[PDB]
Amino acid sequence: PLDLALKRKYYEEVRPELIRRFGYQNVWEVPRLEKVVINQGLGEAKEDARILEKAAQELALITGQKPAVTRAKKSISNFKLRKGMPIGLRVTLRRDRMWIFLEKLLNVALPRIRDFRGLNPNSFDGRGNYNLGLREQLIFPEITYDMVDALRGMDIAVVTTAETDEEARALLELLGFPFRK
RNA sequence: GGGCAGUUUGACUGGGGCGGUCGCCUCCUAAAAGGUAACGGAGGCGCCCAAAGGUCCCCUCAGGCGGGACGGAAAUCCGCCGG
Ligand SMILES: [Mg+2]
Ligand SMILES: [Mg+2]
Ligand SMILES: [Mg+2]
Ligand SMILES: [Mg+2]
Ligand SMILES: [Mg+2]
Ligand SMILES: [Mg+2]
Ligand SMILES: [Mg+2]
Ligand SMILES: [Mg+2]
Ligand SMILES: [Mg+2]
Ligand SMILES: [Mg+2]
Ligand SMILES: [Mg+2]
Ligand SMILES: [Mg+2]
Repeated sequence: PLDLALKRKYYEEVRPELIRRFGYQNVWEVPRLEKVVINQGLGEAKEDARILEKAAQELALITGQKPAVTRAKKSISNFKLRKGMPIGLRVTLRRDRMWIFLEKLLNVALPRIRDFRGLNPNSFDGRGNYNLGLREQLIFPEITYDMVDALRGMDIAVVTTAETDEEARALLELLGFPFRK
């Protein structure tokens, strides 16, 4: 389904707002979202491979995309890990399904958070990408109450043709991100 | 069944005994071919794998810095440098 608000938001709204703000010279040099990665630090489900399926299928309806995993390379002896075996969920979303995830983020995910305050502005990686943490993934639409067996956490990532955080800062505000000033 | 009989009871070894060692692999000693000794200096082997093998295809690390709900000295993830 190639169409949505954020599909056009970036275009008939953000496209020229940037050309004014920074003034490019070519249609491509303009900062674009193009890669949303979603991650999970599930060292917890080290034991239960069952709870592995839940964070995965939940991820399915929230990310609107099939989920994937990744076991470690040199695993922490101390915290119950050793070699190739463990677990760390990961699911890169691109094209349009990326958008349809984002629309749920700044218009549903954020507005109903336990005392959400604003996306920490320091979260820019010096270059043009963003990373931010969430505790409850039940703030997502499809997730019902009597269904979650535990508060599994995770953290999202969004890659941008941005070359500096200023340029990224502007490009996320313009698409619609509730920054903590 | 030492009453009795025949015998056995290793070598190296700055004397012999005691100690240590005894075959195989790696490095040094070794003097830029090879090979070289010492009771010279140091470490391993007496296995393991049906996937840890064949071939086809695909991808490429460790680490350093920056960023990320548990966790950051080191899980998993995005980025950039990284032969
Ligand atoms: Mg030119
Ligand atoms: Mg005789
Ligand atoms: Mg003798
Ligand atoms: Mg002697
Ligand atoms: Mg002896
Ligand atoms: Mg030599
Ligand atoms: Mg020689
Ligand atoms: Mg010869
Ligand atoms: Mg000779
Ligand atoms: Mg394997
Ligand atoms: Mg293997
Ligand atoms: Mg760090």
